[PDB]
Amino acid sequence: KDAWEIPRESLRLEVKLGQGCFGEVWMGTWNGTTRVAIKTLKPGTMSPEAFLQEAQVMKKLRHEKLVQLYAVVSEEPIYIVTEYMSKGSLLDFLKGEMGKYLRLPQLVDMAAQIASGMAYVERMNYVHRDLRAANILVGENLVCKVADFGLFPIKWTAPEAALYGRFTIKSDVWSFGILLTELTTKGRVPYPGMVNREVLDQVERGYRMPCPPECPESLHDLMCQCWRKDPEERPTFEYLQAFLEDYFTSTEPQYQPGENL
Ligand SMILES: Cc1ccc(C(=O)Nc2ccc(CN3CCN(C)CC3)c(C(F)(F)F)c2)cc1C#Cc1cnc2cccnn12
Repeated sequence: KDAWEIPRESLRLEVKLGQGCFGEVWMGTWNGTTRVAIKTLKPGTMSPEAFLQEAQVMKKLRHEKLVQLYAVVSEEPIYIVTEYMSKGSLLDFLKGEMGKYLRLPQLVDMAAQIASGMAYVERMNYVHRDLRAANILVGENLVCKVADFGLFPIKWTAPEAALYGRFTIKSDVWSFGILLTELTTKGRVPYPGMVNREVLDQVERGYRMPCPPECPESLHDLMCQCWRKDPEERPTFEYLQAFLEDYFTSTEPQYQPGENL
């Protein structure tokens, strides 16, 4: 009883892309013609009402840089159907064969797209809560879109959120600064060689990751703005998006390619 509802026979599940405690992610086909991604809910693993709230949120969000809901099968077994992003998660994309060809212009453009999606989240007064490369999807032509797979990522979380539960758009901005290090290191785990307990105490003392090799200091300066201790002093996503879009003209006009960035 909804315009999003589709018949069960119009959806075909072709390849299992992921497993979870609550369900699976598949690639499949909708209406025989449209390639789609599909989230399933294991019967009895979580409240159907609880699972379907995801779909209710996605019905209200529509932006070119956010993975787009296409369809729902809303009675058990429940299915949530979205557009398909052919290159998979940004984390895997960076770690895999393509990583060797990505240089700073592609990585900054990817960051600018993610910032645009998060600027929409910001305009709509939502909060992501788990922004990191594992929750970004990549398509043809290096298109990047914000997603949420419901995946503790202390290393990506702002200290006021990790310590006190203060999750806001500004703690997402912190996470975006961490995501900038994942881009510029081709997907490495942040704070290399530190465990969670060291990270939280180190960051509280004022430690911040140093500038990654071959990364311009001006982009590390941007990371450090995202990691300001006071959340209201961090930049908006609107600002981050504009900075990254304009980066190679306004900020690094004499960038030259290196071996890795
Ligand atoms: C099937 C599916 C279902 C749902 C979602 C999904 O991301 N839902 C989502 C739910 C909430 C929010 C925002 N809230 C976050 C929390 N926050 C507290 C409130 C706001 C957002 C967001 F994108 F806006 F962030 C997204 C993605 C997929 C996929 C897929 C897929 C597509 N191509 C490929 C290729 C390879 C592997 N997977 N894959």
